[PDB]
Amino acid sequence: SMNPPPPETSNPNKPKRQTNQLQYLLRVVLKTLWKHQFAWPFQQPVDAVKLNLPDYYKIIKTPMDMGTIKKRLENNYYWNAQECIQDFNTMFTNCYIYNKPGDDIVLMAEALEKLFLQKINELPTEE
Ligand SMILES: Cc1nnc2n1-c1ccc(Cl)cc1C(c1ccccc1)=NC2
Repeated sequence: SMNPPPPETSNPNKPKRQTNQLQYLLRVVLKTLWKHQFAWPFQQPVDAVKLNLPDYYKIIKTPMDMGTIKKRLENNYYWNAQECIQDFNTMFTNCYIYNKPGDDIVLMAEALEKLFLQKINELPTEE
């Protein structure tokens, strides 16, 4: 069995910014989710080999995880907040696509996503 390469977290020719919204996404949104008791399955790419999920990357073609997001934020990979918001949403959606309602991992994603939504509700106006 084989995992795909992870999502990129470095691309020197991609234009980059550090906006106040991006800073909030790191200091508030990412930090809040990362410390949560349910963060651990989301803190790195899905290891389909170790988890014995050989169909995961047959079904999930746009993988995303908070490890990747954390690196992207810390390494100023993004141009805007929407890019990062999309990554979080891709992570949650993938979980729901792959798994079944009421599965433990879905309950975990839902708890994290509730917090995500509460924090992005107060994304600051771009300064
Ligand atoms: C994210 C994600 N999306 N689907 C899966 N995951 C996981 C990723 C990493 C780990 Cl260690 C477990 C799971 C688990 C998992 C299952 C029950 C409780 C905790 C994690 N399920 C497969």
